[PDB]
Amino acid sequence: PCEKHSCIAVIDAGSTGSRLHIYSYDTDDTNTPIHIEEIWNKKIKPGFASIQPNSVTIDAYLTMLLADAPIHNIPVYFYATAGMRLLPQSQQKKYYDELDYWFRQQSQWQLVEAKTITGNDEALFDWLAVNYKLDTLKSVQNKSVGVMDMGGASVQIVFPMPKNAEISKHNQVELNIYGQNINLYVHSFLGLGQTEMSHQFLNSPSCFANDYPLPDGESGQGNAPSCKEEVTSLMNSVHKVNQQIQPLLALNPVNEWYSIGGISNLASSQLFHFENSELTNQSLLQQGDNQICHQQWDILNGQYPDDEYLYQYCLLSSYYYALMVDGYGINPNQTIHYIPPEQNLDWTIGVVLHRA
Amino acid sequence: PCEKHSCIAVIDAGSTGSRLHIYSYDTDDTNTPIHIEEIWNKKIKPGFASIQPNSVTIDAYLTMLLADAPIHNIPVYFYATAGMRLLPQSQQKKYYDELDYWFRQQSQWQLVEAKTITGNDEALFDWLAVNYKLDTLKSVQNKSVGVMDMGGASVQIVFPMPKNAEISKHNQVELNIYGQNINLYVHSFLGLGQTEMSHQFLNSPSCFANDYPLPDGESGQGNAPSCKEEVTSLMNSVHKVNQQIQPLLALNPVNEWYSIGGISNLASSQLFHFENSELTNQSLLQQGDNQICHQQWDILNGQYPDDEYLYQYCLLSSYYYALMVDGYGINPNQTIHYIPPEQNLDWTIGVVLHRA
Ligand SMILES: [Cl-]
Ligand SMILES: [Cl-]
Ligand SMILES: [Cl-]
Ligand SMILES: [Cl-]
Ligand SMILES: [Mg+2]
Ligand SMILES: [Mg+2]
Ligand SMILES: [Mg+2]
Ligand SMILES: [Mg+2]
Ligand SMILES: [Mg+2]
Repeated sequence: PCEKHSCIAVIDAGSTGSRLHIYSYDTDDTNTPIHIEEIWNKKIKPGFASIQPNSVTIDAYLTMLLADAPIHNIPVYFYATAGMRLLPQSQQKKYYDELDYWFRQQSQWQLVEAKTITGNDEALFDWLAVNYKLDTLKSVQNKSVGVMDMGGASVQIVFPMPKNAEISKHNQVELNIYGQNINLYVHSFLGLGQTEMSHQFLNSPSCFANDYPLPDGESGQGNAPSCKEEVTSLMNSVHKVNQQIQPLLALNPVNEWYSIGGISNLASSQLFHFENSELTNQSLLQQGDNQICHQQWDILNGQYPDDEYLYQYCLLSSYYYALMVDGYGINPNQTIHYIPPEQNLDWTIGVVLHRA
Repeated sequence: PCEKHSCIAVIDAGSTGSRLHIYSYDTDDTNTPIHIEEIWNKKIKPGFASIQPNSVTIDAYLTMLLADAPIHNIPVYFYATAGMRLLPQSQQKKYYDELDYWFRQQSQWQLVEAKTITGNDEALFDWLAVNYKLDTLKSVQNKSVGVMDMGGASVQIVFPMPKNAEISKHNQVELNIYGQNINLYVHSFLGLGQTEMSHQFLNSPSCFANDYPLPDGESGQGNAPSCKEEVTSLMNSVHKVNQQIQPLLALNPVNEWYSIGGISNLASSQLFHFENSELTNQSLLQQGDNQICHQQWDILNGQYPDDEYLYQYCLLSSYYYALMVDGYGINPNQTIHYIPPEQNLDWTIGVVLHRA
């Protein structure tokens, strides 16, 4: 495989574990990768930012992740995401000093870069991965495509926008893909991913099914519009989502939205009814409110006893609506396409396109 | 030691690790423990809620924590706190089924109870521990004593309040200590502990020193009143702190406040000037704003290069003021006593008093 084509390894060191992807590819006459295929992968737990940063621990982790890979003497990018961004910087440096030493002691792997990427860099890769799979990159479009990543610890949004001198340079990227210049607005909200954000709402009765036992001893008394208003306060007062995103998106409309991350998991539940791997926010909120928020929990749990995430779906439906409608300003009747787990569309494909 | 006196073991299974405390005590003629002394302790990492819940992992963790203890055939309470409260309940059950089996297979340890305690139960123990050490329990007081725990994942507040039929039963406790009936209001806010809450503010420039490098690439531009207003939005809109606490505290005034948890760490920094192991909120906010928020970061870090927490002290000073003044409604000129690490005052003493 790496005899007849180019190969590259990308490690996604995420909040709950690290995922190695090895890709083969060819390069076309615009100096852009084509024919990108995943030829091997490996996942390890727990997250890199949760292990002790010393040589024995890092050696055992990187050995577990890399030792069995079938191929040798290829470039590697090690990119940590939001879990590492949460750590103080002085603590991050301990990991990277150990990791840099480990890669210098061997030869199977040619380390190009090991770093914590910003959420803006992650948003760029998210947009390239989705558009590669949609086959919208090889041609000038005349339809704006926007991507949202609904991640566990951060969320990303990215969409085409001409260069704007009045906007931070860190929220704008310029790249040329398949011969065409592209300008994207990028943004990430650290802490607004579903797992991290959930930690603020666990004792909010509006966000759980009726009679769900909250950790403080109180009972759920669900109401999606109430839970949404709570979540919208965190989004707009702390993260300033609407103030930053909504005016820009209004002037740079997106014709199609695609979302990666947690929405398919929710949308695929037997409790929801969505078709065409898409949803509208109005439908999402109505179905969460009727089927989970105002539902008696014991009866619901009895009908779906093995779905370990079902209890969060009043909060999650409210939260997705708060982010997309109240934060980004998307119309509640706009279609959002979501991409399933069972597509194995991974943001690391964007690293291949931009950096290989 | 356990030959001449009673003994009891309390395990604090907290967010970042578990701490075993073995106490000796005697019992007075009111059936209340006296002479409570810690005769052994043991700390292990990481947090119980972060390890895999299977028999090999739990056996290795509990062995590491308990095997070396000097004494045998004593009652044990295993109490997990906010880190376990964050986990879904179905996941918590896996831990407790393994733990219950492990204790049934041996005899050094007589397990009384293993559970996740609510933040309300934790607040009760916090108040008893502080008042035991202040020697205010053995006598009827005529001065109301309030306690705040500024924890890593939740915060607690507790103060005397007569029984009120209009208030949740879960936020009120009744107990008799040294022959005297006590009625306390208790409350906990899960997610508002300093570590968990910080995860929402890391890209907020008002909360960091000038030019501090935020994870998204932007620079700190500190301003304590701005960072405080951000934190107050999360406290009052999501957690509803002021709506719940402020009216009750206004009608049930506290004459002395004591705080356990993170404030001593901050207040003890060479950058702050506090005397008498106490502070006022007005002074805390002014000193954070002048010494950290509006301070040039590179120069500050150069003068205090080994203080790994200093970078957070604009956020932390703002956050403590937001919680105490904007959330609980405490006057900015009111003295708050804080108890240092170097007192080893631990909330588990409250378990001895209430349950031994
Ligand atoms: Cl709680
Ligand atoms: Cl419905
Ligand atoms: Cl970021
Ligand atoms: Cl000052
Ligand atoms: Mg090439
Ligand atoms: Mg190029
Ligand atoms: Mg965490
Ligand atoms: Mg007794
Ligand atoms: Mg008694």
